Amino acid sequence: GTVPVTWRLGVDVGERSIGLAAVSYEEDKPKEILAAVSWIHDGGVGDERSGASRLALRGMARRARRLRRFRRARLRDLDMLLSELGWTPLPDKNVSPVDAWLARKRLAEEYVVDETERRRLLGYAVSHMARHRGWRNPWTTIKDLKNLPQPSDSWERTRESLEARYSVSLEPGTVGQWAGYLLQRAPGIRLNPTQQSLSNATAFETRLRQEDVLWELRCIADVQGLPEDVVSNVIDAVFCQKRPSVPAERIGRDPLDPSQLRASRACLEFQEYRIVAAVANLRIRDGSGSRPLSLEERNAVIEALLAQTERSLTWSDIALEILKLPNESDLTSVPEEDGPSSLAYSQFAPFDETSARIAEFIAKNRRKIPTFAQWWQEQDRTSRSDLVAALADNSIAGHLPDAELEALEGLALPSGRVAYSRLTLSGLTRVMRDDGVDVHNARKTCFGVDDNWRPPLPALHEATGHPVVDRNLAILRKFLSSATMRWGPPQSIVVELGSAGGYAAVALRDRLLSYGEKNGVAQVAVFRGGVTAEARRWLDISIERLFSRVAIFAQSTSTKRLDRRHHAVDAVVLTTLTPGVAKTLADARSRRVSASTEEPQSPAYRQWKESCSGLGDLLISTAARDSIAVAAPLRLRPTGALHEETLRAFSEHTVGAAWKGAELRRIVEPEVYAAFLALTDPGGRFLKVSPSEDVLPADENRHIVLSDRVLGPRDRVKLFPDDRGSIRVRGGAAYIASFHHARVFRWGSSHSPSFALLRVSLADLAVAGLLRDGVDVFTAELPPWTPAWRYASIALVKAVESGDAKQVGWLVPGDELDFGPEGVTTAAGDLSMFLKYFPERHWVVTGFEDDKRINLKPAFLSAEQAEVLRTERSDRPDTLTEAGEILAQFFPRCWRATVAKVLCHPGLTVIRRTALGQPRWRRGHLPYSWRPWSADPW
RNA sequence: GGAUGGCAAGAUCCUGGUAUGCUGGGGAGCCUGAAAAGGCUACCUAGCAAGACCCCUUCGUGGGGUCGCAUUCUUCACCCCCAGGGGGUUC
DNA sequence: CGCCAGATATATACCAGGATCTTGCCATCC
DNA sequence: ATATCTGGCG
Repeated sequence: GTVPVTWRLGVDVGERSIGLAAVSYEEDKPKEILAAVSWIHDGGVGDERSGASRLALRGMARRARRLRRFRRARLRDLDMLLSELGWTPLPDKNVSPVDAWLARKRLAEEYVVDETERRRLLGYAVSHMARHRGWRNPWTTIKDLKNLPQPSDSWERTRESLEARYSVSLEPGTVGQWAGYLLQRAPGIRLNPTQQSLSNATAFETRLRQEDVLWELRCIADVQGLPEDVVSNVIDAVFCQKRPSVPAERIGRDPLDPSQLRASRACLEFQEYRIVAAVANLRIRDGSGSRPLSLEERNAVIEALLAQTERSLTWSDIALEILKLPNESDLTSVPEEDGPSSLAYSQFAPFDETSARIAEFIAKNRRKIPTFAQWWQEQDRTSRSDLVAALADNSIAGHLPDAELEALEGLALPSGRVAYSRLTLSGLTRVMRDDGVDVHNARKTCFGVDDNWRPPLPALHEATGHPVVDRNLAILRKFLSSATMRWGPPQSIVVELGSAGGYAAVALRDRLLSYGEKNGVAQVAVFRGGVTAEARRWLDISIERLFSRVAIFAQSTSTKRLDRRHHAVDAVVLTTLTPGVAKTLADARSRRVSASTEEPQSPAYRQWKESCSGLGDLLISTAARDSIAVAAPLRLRPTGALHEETLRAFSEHTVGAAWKGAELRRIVEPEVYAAFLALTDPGGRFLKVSPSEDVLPADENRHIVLSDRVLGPRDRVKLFPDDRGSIRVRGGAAYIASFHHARVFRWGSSHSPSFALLRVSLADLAVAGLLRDGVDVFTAELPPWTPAWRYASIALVKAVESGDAKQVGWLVPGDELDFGPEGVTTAAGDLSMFLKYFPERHWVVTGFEDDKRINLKPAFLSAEQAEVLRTERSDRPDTLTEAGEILAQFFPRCWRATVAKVLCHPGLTVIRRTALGQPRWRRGHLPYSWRPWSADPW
């Protein structure tokens, strides 16, 4: 099913863009531009302000959820404990604002005598402290919090500042005490600071630490005389904090045994493996050499490295101080099978890092470690191996003496993971020692692998977790699968990168090399990071002329970034490059910028031009027939923020009062909403009212019959705060999220119909319960109470209630509006003078401003270039072309078009592209392009 | 230009916490007001996506145990990759 | 009052340290 | 950057 042709793939990776091109070569010149499209992705950013990524927002929301749940959990565990302890927490409703604080201060100043009344105040104070327990290093334990400066310097520092400003010192004094006083003298003072952006004096500088809070907790137990048993348990309960840990899914897999995770660097299996593998690859000059080490000599040097407690033995010392070899150069090492060989004799040989650090800790703190010193002396390393892997797994989760363990945390162990698992290291070590065999051949002996084999390269169908690299990668492999099915696999692949992009180079390249070693691609080249612009501007290929575009700045300049199609043409020109040719071009580039300068010319470059002279004309041909396409991937998966995060207070409106259109849309209860829906039209399905106009009179005796109960004219119904699409969450009102998509309805004559939009949000899908599997999210009648219908166009809702309006298509943020050679005809206002300078026919949907308008930006222009322009005219005016002023005033809002004045083009086609940047016309399972004018519903 | 040792810096996330914010329930103090009922500054408490399941059931119509804003062509379909995952779909 | 066009409202900000990566620098050996 | 808001406009 594949038409085989000789072609090469070109990739120009951008920060928010990726230009892809397939160019066929007859031997040996480019003839036909098979595909050339620049996809405009988002760089993986979720919040455009403070550019945090989508995944970051998910994880922050995710951990926020578990924090609340663990906080709920641990607070209830404390309450269950202090139940049998006899105490009483603060009730929520009716207590004094300062009950907990007065407690925390009284118990530390006065000893209350009566035992029963002491219990109630004990409960109040501990409840609030558990609700406000302060910060501490989560990696530490509760007993470690006990062994801290109590109180801290920062807390004493804060207390000194307050004494100087308000001229008062409080014995002793704890933090609970100071709060209850400072709210009295200068009322309205805030305890801990915060900023949400004027004139006030605050009470504290820094956050309170759990060590300072524990200081107050231990003082009160002293003053009130509490037994150790009760006080030790309640301290361990209020400061109970889950100990952080790495998940088992985020440790890499062993490439040799994917059933086991990578071992820790501090592992003893690892230290021995490194030393045993290094010696098995050593060779000694025996002639006319060389030969591997004799079994005896190998064992002798291994043990000398294992025993040392410092990294002193070098490779020169290995050859001389141990084997007594005559010269240092008589011993070498090889890192590949029968391959080149070197060895820095001044560099140090490996040693057992973990055992040496264990040695230094026992040698320094043997008093803290007497039993383990005696123990670890004669214990063999077969047990130490399991022990140290446990040490790595306790220092991150994931016989032991408790008394000793607490002092064992002042030892610094090797952090980080290593390539292989623990059992893989152990097995490879035994075979390199027992059969005297290479590491590369130890693989073959243990695990079925040919010799040699490099660890498998990451694939195209595997992510990197880095958001900008994964956006680029996703578009890339889709384009390549489409190209490899539509055409043959390429001859070469050339890639260009515009710093951060550093990971992207290695990740994309090594993934592409797996592709090539799988499909059979000869040459795979990457470049950093400006070879493609020179390749153009040395063949008279300037994109400001390739598409007829106006100048922008007062001085004439190359408007490279202006048109988003350049990424694709850069991809096209890269198909003519090979590593040697690209650098010999970049070198010439450097030779001009320094000083002189004369020409170009080299057998590689004259060959290039003779083969590449033709592209000067193909891009002209391709731009004329408009073959270069801008595309944006579509977001269809109905996941994301369901509603804005601000909870809001309801309004209320009595049943008997007068109702206006705005008040009826705002009715919260869906069943009460349907009640008033009948009271405005008994035979109507939808609300046909316009706000700011009464539609029901002030019936003194208005009633609403409901399945639950009927409300009298004195009863009140809850209303949302504002006449805008909202829902109810957890007893509050929340605005809808931004619109997931839009449904395109139409009615009227065939030859002159009226269209309008129904703006569908993620909130709509939730309350309509349309998030279950097996739902089409774009085509499913949304109940009339959903906010989509509540704020639809009044003309739209009148025609659909009349059976006249039918769903004809759907639009989504990012798809294309091609008005054809007809162009924008209903031009008016600032748009008119816009098209005189930027004759744009392709537009992209960015938003849905109201129930009657749709937001469009031009498909070919970049926001970043014109945003610079907007900042340009406000600080240095007169330094732009008249077209510059046009474009600067245009882009902030771009186009705010009335949907009726848009979809009325017969005329227009909304395009949905393939990966190759070609429009879908077939009504396949994938989304496809259609015409709003003549589209019909099945 | 390759090999090796070491150092330093940055990126992407992940885990567990803090402090606020908003809404509800509250009331310490205060200001506009003849009021009457607010709103002004703070503080106590509960929750912080909607929800889909589980688990234990002593059947409490209820307790605790997770998932829930990423993977940009949902749902349906058919070609792949190693019994669930991961991919691609040419106009 | 209808319709633009500019203005405005969105939860936010920290903490230590694991896992996964990349650069930049120094040096010694083919 | 988007869907609202307000205010000035005719």
